[PDB]
Amino acid sequence: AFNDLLQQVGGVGRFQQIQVTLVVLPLLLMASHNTLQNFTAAIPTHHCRPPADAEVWLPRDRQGQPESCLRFTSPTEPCTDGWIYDNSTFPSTIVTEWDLVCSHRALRQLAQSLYMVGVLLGAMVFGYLADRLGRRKVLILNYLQTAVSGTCAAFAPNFPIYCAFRLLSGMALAGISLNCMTLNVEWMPIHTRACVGTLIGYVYSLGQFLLAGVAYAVPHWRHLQLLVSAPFFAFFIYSWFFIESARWHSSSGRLDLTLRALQRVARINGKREEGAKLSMEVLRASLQKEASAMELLRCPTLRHLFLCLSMLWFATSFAYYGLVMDLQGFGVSIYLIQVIFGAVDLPAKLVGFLVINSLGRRPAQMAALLLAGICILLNGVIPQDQSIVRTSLAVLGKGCLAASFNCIFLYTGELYPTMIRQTGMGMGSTMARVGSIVSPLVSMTAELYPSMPLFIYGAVPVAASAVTVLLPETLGQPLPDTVQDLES
Ligand SMILES: COc1ccc(Cl)cc1C(=O)NCCc1ccc(S(=O)(=O)NC(=O)NC2CCCCC2)cc1
Repeated sequence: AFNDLLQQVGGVGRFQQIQVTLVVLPLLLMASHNTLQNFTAAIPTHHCRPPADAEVWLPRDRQGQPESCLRFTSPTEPCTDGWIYDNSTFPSTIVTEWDLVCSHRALRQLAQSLYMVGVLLGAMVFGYLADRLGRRKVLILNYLQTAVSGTCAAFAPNFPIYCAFRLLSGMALAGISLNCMTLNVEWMPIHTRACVGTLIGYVYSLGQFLLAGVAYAVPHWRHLQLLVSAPFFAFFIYSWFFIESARWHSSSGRLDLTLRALQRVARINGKREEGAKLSMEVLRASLQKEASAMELLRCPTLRHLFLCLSMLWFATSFAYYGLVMDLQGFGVSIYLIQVIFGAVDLPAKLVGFLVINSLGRRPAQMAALLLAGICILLNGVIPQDQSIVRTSLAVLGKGCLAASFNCIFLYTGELYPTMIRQTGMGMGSTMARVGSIVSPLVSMTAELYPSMPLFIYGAVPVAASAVTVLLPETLGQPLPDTVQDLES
């Protein structure tokens, strides 16, 4: 009867209208801190530095472009001396700093892979410790860490220090993402649980505009990192004024704290007359009513569903986080491609929302996934001579994958049974990050062929699109109460 208590104190009042906004505001930096290795680690055109013994010193080939490997040993030797990087559009990047060109090309992918590896451990550890210390405490620690370990990376004199600090920043950021929604959805009524779920998505989708503006505003990478990591201190200074969730207090066993929090929120809302009526006995009379992860194993009915759901999550995450990177090579500047990519998610979600309930849950998923897969696989045959279809197909694929993410979230939310839903959603989201981890890993094979990663990126969604035909349709049906009655 917690919902009735919320409607008694006022339900959706000023307390919510302040706290939800002030808790969702810092999510505008997710897009900036996630896809930063497009502006902070761009590769400009470079060539071998001739010896200081002096135009014709390099074996230029492929339409006269200077060659970056050899240096005409005699007026066929490795450089081992240095490179002359261009400074017309990219004054300084990571490759310009430690010379990760033509011999250590895979280290950019390695850094991205480590940054993504530092997301799984966060989502695990700080999700475990969120239900044992308190949402607000963990949020405060996350706010402190994202600024402490994020601003000192801009002064790293070596590569491993930068990698480790980025890993820790991702560790904090993974926890902030989960805890934000976990604390936000608790204070809202049951009838407004889906409205806030879509709110976070559009907040995330707006951060690409800020990234595009800021990157142009400051070209330097150290200053860019400092600026994108600084505001977390301001967000942290105020973060002591939040109110702990009442549901967690009630479930823990301490009802006095729940009572006090209810009175306090009543004072903020201005309904103290009902708070005074609220007492200990009525709470014990109204809330008197108030699953292992291995149960998925040794029970085929849930294992069969979980396997397919995890496969879909993995395929979607792999395709999405392989697509969004490597903006270079499209002919158009990365700055413009950023805003173009950020301008296609809104219509993707808008169209997908209608089609989940109009066409069907599974029809929409299969159509979107197949279209994205074929569109991406098509990109690997047309030559780079073109400059229009290359961008059109990429943006269409990105939007389609965003719509696929919007559809699968609701599909898994409404598919699983009631009691095991909380752990099933977490397990499904867990497999949505291994694909992101492995995305930079398979891009390292670009040395073998110049489009093999692109072919790999299109085969997985195409294969997964035919896998959705093995799940029941559940449109316009009651939520399955339990496993016993779960038959159709
Ligand atoms: C992965 O569960 C979601 C899927 C879609 C949306 Cl709307 C929200 C969530 C969500 O709240 N999960 C819990 C916490 C969370 C949030 C974001 C991320 S994320 O990985 O950094 N974001 C994305 O992948 N895509 C975004 C959203 C969809 C359009 C394109 C941009 C990872 C975890």
